[PDB]
Amino acid sequence: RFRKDGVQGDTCYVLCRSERDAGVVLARIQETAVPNRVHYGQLFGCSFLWASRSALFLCDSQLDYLPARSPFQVFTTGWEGDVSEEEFKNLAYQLRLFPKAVRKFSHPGGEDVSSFFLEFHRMRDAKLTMSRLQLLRRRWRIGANTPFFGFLRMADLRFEDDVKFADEDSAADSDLDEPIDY
RNA sequence: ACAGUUACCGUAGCUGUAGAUGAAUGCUAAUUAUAGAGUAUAUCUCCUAUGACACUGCAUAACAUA
Repeated sequence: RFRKDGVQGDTCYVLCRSERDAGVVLARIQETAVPNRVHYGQLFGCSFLWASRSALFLCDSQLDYLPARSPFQVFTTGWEGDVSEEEFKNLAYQLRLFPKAVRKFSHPGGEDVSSFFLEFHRMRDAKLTMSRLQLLRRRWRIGANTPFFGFLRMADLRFEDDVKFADEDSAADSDLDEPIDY
């Protein structure tokens, strides 16, 4: 379970499963469910509608912390076919689709699935890419709930011998990179 | 801002004259080719057209490396 700024239990709860088969089965029936809220006076409390959906992932590796700090708009893609090169294989087939990525990276591990990274110049290009992928997913009949793509992010860290944490910084100006257009 | 209303004196009430030109009309002028601001101005009757051909995008997997 996560936590808010005031060390309060955040409503964001995360679960896991031993196997992979049951993963899909969890995010198909937990929609609009009202088990209970609180057990006081031997009776149930207020209602609450359940909503389960895959919208977040976690990764821990020794070759991911450094690469994910240089670019400002970094993408993540996975669920690819048999083992592939970057310059010779990933670039060439990219032309067919509409990725429009400045650079790319790899993700070893020795599994039967690859995951190549993407880079963008402006926030608008990144945003537009998201839509493209989403649309394509439907066409292919892959699955709504099936992880296909995501947005990479750097988790907040708190070091020592510091008067103020980075997350609690009020003078930060890391919002100008996201222009607003309407 | 000033004169007039029996050829005596207080009130009261009238004509001409100022500016603002956000209507209409009469006479006379189309006279080099550097001519302007605002609801772009109101009521009622008959008939015709609109309504599937409206802007943009194939980056809507295109024109695709000796």
